[PDB]
Amino acid sequence: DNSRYTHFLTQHYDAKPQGRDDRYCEAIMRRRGLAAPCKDINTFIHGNKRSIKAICENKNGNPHRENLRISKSSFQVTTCKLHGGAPWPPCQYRATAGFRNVVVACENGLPVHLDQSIFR
Repeated sequence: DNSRYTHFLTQHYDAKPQGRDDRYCEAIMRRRGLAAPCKDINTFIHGNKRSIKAICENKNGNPHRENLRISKSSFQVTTCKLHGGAPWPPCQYRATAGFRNVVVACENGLPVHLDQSIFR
């Protein structure tokens, strides 16, 4: 039942952004249904779905600490940090774009969970 891989996709994947700023985060967080109530922190990965799917293999992946997997290649990622202590909307965010490895959990060769803690 790959409905957790799709869920991952929805939360932590945006192929080809363009904008990667406040305006971006503030919009995408709402569109992906994470802005009611507002998620304190969330990161999106950009580029190939292939590259991310390949973290579960040894093609682009290693085993990480406690039954996780870390990418070999670094990814173009954008971290949306919620501004203010407001649990409910408006959700205003500060974007943090970067290039770095990603750590996920794979089930049936598909990533389902993204270790958010590594960002902040």
